[PDB]
Amino acid sequence: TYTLVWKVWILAVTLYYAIRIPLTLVFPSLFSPLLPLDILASLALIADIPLDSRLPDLLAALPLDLLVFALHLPSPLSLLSLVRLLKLISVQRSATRILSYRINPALLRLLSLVGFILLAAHGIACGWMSLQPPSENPAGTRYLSAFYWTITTLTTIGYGDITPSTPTQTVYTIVIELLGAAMYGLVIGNIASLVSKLDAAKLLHRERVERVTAFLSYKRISPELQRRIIEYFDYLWETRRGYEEREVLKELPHPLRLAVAMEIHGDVIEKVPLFKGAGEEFIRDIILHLEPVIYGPGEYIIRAGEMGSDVYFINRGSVEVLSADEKTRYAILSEGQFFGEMALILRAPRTATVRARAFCDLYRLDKETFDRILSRYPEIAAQIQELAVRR
Amino acid sequence: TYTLVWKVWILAVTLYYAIRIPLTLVFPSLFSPLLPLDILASLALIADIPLDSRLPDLLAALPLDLLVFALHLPSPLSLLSLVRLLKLISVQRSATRILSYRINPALLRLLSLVGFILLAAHGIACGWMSLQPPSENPAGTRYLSAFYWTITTLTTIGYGDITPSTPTQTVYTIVIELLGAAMYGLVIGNIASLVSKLDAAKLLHRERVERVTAFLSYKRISPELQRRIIEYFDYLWETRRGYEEREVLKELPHPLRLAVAMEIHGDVIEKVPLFKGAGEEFIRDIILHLEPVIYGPGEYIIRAGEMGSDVYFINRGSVEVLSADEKTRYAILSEGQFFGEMALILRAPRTATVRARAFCDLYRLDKETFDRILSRYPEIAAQIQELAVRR
Amino acid sequence: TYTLVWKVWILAVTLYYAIRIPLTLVFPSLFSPLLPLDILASLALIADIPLDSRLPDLLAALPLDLLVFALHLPSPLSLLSLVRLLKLISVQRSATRILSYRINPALLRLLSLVGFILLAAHGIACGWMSLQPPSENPAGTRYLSAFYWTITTLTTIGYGDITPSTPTQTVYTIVIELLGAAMYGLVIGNIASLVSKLDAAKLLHRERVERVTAFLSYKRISPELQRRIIEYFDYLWETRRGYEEREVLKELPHPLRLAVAMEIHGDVIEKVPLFKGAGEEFIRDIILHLEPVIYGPGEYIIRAGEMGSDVYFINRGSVEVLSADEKTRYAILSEGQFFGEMALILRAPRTATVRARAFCDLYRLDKETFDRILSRYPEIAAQIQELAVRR
Amino acid sequence: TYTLVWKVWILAVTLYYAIRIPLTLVFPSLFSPLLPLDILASLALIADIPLDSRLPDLLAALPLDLLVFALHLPSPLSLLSLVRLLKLISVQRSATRILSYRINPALLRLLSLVGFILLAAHGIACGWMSLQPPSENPAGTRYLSAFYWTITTLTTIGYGDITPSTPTQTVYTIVIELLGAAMYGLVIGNIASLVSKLDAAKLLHRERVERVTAFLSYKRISPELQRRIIEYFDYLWETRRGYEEREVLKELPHPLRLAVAMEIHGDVIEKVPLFKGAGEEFIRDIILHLEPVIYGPGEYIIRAGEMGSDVYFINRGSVEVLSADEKTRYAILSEGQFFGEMALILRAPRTATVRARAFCDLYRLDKETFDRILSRYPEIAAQIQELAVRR
Ligand SMILES: Nc1ncnc2c1ncn2[C@@H]1O[C@@H]2COP(=O)(O)O[C@H]2[C@H]1O
Ligand SMILES: Nc1ncnc2c1ncn2[C@@H]1O[C@@H]2COP(=O)(O)O[C@H]2[C@H]1O
Ligand SMILES: Nc1ncnc2c1ncn2[C@@H]1O[C@@H]2COP(=O)(O)O[C@H]2[C@H]1O
Ligand SMILES: Nc1ncnc2c1ncn2[C@@H]1O[C@@H]2COP(=O)(O)O[C@H]2[C@H]1O
Repeated sequence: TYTLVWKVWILAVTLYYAIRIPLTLVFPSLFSPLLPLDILASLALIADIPLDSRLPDLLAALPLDLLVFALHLPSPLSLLSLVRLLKLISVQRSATRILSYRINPALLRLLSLVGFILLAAHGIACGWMSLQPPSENPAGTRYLSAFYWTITTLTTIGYGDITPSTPTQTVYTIVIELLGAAMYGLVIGNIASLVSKLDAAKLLHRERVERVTAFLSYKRISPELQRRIIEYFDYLWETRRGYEEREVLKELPHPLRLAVAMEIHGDVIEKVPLFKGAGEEFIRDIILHLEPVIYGPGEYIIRAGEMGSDVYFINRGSVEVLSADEKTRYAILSEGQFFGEMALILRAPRTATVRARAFCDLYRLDKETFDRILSRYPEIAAQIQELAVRR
Repeated sequence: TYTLVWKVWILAVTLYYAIRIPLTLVFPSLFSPLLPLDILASLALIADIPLDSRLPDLLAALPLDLLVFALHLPSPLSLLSLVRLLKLISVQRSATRILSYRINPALLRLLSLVGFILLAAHGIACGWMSLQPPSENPAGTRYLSAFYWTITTLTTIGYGDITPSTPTQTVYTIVIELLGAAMYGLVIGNIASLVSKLDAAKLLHRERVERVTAFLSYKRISPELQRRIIEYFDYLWETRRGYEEREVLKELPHPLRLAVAMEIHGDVIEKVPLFKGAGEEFIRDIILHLEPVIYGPGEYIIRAGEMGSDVYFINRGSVEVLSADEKTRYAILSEGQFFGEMALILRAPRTATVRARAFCDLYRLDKETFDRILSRYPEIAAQIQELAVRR
Repeated sequence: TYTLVWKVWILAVTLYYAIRIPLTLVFPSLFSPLLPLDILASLALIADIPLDSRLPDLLAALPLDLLVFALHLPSPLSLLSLVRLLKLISVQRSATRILSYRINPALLRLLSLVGFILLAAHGIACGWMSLQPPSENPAGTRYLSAFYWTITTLTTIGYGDITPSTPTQTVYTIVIELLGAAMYGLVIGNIASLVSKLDAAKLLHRERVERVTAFLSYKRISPELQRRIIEYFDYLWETRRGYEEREVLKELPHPLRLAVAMEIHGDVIEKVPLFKGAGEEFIRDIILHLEPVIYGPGEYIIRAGEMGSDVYFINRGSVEVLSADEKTRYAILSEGQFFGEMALILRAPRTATVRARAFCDLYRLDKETFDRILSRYPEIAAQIQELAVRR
Repeated sequence: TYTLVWKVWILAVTLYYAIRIPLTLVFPSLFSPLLPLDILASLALIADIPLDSRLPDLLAALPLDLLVFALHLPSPLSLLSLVRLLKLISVQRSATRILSYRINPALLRLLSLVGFILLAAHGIACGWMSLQPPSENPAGTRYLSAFYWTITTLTTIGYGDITPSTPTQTVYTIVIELLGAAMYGLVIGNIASLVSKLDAAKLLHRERVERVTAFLSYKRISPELQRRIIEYFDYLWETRRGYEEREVLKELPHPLRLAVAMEIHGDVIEKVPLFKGAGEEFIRDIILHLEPVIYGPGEYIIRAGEMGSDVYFINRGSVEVLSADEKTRYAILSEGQFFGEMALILRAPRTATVRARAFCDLYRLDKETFDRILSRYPEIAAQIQELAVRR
């Protein structure tokens, strides 16, 4: 909406204060020419406290740096201007909460970690500048040298060209080596873990298929069977992106699970002429008991002569029904067609054999659900009965 | 109690000896002015051995450093004063055991790791001081330089300004680089892992909701359904802090599980006028079979015309009961009210539809428990029967 | 087939361009003598775009470096020749997809990571060469010094002998320390994890046996029982390489599970004279319900006087059947033999005791499957009946 | 046995060759005075090839270094003496296989990793010595400087005092920084993981109790209930060391599971006068269905008036049986006693209430097992019947 433009501009003015307060604390020559662009961001902070633990909010909303820089206080009390950086925690939380609705959150956390370490490095460089003795050197060169030393120490590379001389600089260097190096290492570890977490679904698919292929290679499986299995896993990845629905649907509660199920399987519902145009109630019952199954090319979906429980609804593919000895081709079933009603409209062993002419996605309704649905709503069975006899 | 003041003072006097023994081993000018504040801590160690593997206890309780420093022994036997630092392991174990009753233990382990690495750095700096040639330099500056070198080596930064000169210093430096650097890296890794472990419950909530949202975004779920789901996960986090009770209650044994269950669900027990004032026995039976369920705003808790098993007790929220065609508003049920008895006092399909006027927390008693409770204790059913007919 | 020779030659010409473009960008003295061996690889790129997100493909297929090097453009536009390295991502994906059919993929990923970091180091060294002031030095020595500096910075070792002097070199060094060091650390972590993942099956066996042995050592198990258990785990590892079939077979769908099961247990099927030569249908039913079990030497497979459910088919080993008091040796059963039919052809308690004369692998058919198979196909029972009475 | 003295002496002579071959390759002044102690270890290698992939065995068994050092070959062919270090892999595998029978294996792997990195550091130092220009310096000082440089580079500390000068030394330094630093980091990571794995049982106990305590603290559990739960977890840790038997027993097969179960629960079997002296068969049936349960002090094991299924056998503790209103103390049951037979010898609701006077360990036989055992073997019931009536 327009809250996001406000939260982005709060982010912009707090990055402004993070970049500006240490620079002015180092060089007091500023705060004179940057004042016109200042003041307005302080009003922004003081006006963002109504426009929303809020303890950092009320502490950072205080116009404290204005008076500190105006009165030219010495360092013990000049270091108090940095109370305007406590807005960083609140703005980080707000950005994480708001911007996660559209973009991958792991990426957003990675960006937040990068920004935090960069800001900390800039602040440490500014702190290192002050402890240096006063020398007639350009400000740009001085800041470049300080930032170079800060990145060298924080990355645990330590070339050794810039080293502390005074005991004050030595204590500061010790503190930096103890804290900033460890924090940087921890943030790098979190960034590495977050990089790994970017594609957890693809990693789960890869680890499953890798375990299966390792077993198959150990068991001296024939190459004909190595294919038909690796290709099946590849098709699984392609079409379904390794998200097994059963596992992820379980987390949601039943009211929302229903909505998710109808939105997902609405494609199958609309196509099957038996499902579509039927009452909403039947479809609600059906939508949770439809089980996707994947059959490879030239694979036997149903054989002639098993007890026969399940009924299969074709979603995307084509199958063929053959005789008990695979000599009469009967009829070719296709997308939107369904087979398996005779076994249960009557009570006989499987009538014929069903083979897949190609890669096919089939929805399988279980025996228990079929018996319940044929009992509770007969209108549905009526369509089946004309279909069963004709068949 | 007062054991904690004793265990804290043992910690204080053992940190005193960890900080003091190397300093006196380096500078023998001490142990003359720090003796009055000494001696009493040695009595403390010798009096703590009755006041409690205890092998470090009995070895560190020995007044060994007194005689070593009094006789001015040379280094081969002067290094034996450090047997008073074996109390560190025992005091660390005791602190971990005792202070975990009130504070997060992960934080306590983090503090212990920080203290151990700091103490090791101080000791290594003191050891590095002795190997240096005798120079007319201030003790403070010498210790600062040694500590600076120790932190530089241990952090694998290696500026290079302070380097070994004698072969003895070279061997010491090699040993430090081999051991202290690796130990520091391992302790930093443990500290990082412990920082991550500080909020495992919030990480579990985040990983669950992230997986669900990734699935939903992949499946092209409509924004109307993206909300109602993200908000539900947010309410779940808010109210219940992502602790699913079923998972955590399982670990406890049944005797203690009962006490936990009554203390948790006592709020529901006291409110429901049917539950409260009833015999303790009924409530004990009920307290384990009450299943919390969360229904979103404007959601259908019960529909008119399913077989109807469960009975729902309202804990915090409001629901409405409507006609089969949602045209008569009947009665508005509220906090402390319960619905669903007619389906099972009689044996009919669901009488009416129940919708949620707002976000509601409902306790659901299963069909099996309801039948058992209505059989074993009839007094409870009596209240239901007047309620069922009136309804 | 011959696609692999093409994909390998695409890999060869893209490693050629990764190694060549920065070298020519540094030294413009090239591209004159390497032109004859060039041009043909550019035709290879332009001819590989029909011979197959493909956005890197179409961008890298453009003959952009030819015109850049021919017109002698200055650096702002000379840096555009590096658009021929976007083929690296596509060739990496293609190599990972194609070469995984024959070699362990973890090893292939390790090789890819090593190649990527080596190529990045070469590129960074070439970039560092350009920023140096023009000096009358040999090209080989200059490149060696630059590569030495690049490996020093990227490995976070930082000797300090080669350091930036100009502010341009300082900014480049800062960027390298920030990016390349972190990327190198992350790639090293991935390589370590991949090294660990090379033998996940052997790690799972080791962790299972380690947990069991820890429990046994805690419970003060006698050494006679420590052996018979560690040896059994060792035999398990030897023969079956710690791949429990039940766990890995579950992942595959039923059509492919059948093929895997027959190819695996075909050894048992062919040997048993009862199984072999029987109809394909019986064998299909049987092949999924045959449960491998491992019995140690001198171990009681069946005792005389339990109800008796299961029937065991000997696969590799020898067992002995003794009297109820272990005094008559009856008959010695061997490889390919089976026992346990009397208990269920009749309905009696176990007739005799079966002990293992040596380490034996037995296939156990469950009670439920045996009753079903004896009902559905009688021909099989006929062979059993002559066998049962004679026994 | 005596194989271990042989495998230890193979380890000793292969560490001898790992330490000696590079030293002689650097200084050719050796191999003259160390020859008497040599030769015998070469016979040891040539005699260990009968006394046992074995490819490293047959390659390292070849007396190759003798001829290389005797003929004074130049470096290209002098580097071939290092084929006697391929025995390291085979000896490492043999040590890991053999010494794991008595000591924690994680510790053994830690020692192996430490030895491997130390040996690699020594070898790299020896290699760095040769590339140096010939200088009139003591061998001890030269080796100390080389080892100092090797540890500095491998630990990524890089002081900078010892740096390559010739391009040959620069290439060697680059290779060392690329390989040895990464290998050292990976070995340090493995050592850290192994240190963590040393006490996995205590970590599992700690993580379980920590999760439970976090839940309890969140739910505002009263301090009376915080105790009785933390103390129960502490007693669990004390007595059973957090090894839940059910989880670890599952891994073992049934033949070995029986032996483990009888050796563990033999204490309970011998004590109960009903169990002990009974036939081995009954005890075999019982030994798997005895379920340990832990009841806290002053806790209600059985209440008067539930249906009553289970029978409890006291193992270590004391319980009291009271009236329905806790006014008559009846009899005090103790260690070795059992209660709960009346509920099932007759068919009545629980006769009286059983409370624990102290912390008690109870074995609980389930209802199904009790009915089966009372049917199959009546002799056992006979003892129960006199006991039931008297009670
Ligand atoms: N003549 C036919 N034409 C089209 N479909 C058929 C015919 N005979 C059988 N089928 C279908 O093929 C299925 C295979 O056997 P079922 O008993 O499962 O149910 C069968 C019917 O759905
Ligand atoms: N007239 C009514 N007034 C209040 N509550 C009712 C009334 N009729 C039905 N209910 C409740 O609404 C519930 C919905 O149908 P059930 O059969 O589950 O049980 C029902 C009763 O608990
Ligand atoms: N005389 C015999 N010769 C060979 N095998 C036998 C004989 N008697 C019993 N068996 C086998 O030993 C098995 C052990 O008892 P079961 O009842 O399980 O089934 C038995 C038969 O398979
Ligand atoms: N008079 C008694 N003396 C000793 N034990 C008893 C007596 N009465 C009951 N018990 C035991 O106390 C148990 C509690 O009730 P149960 O029906 O479980 O089985 C009971 C008997 O084992």
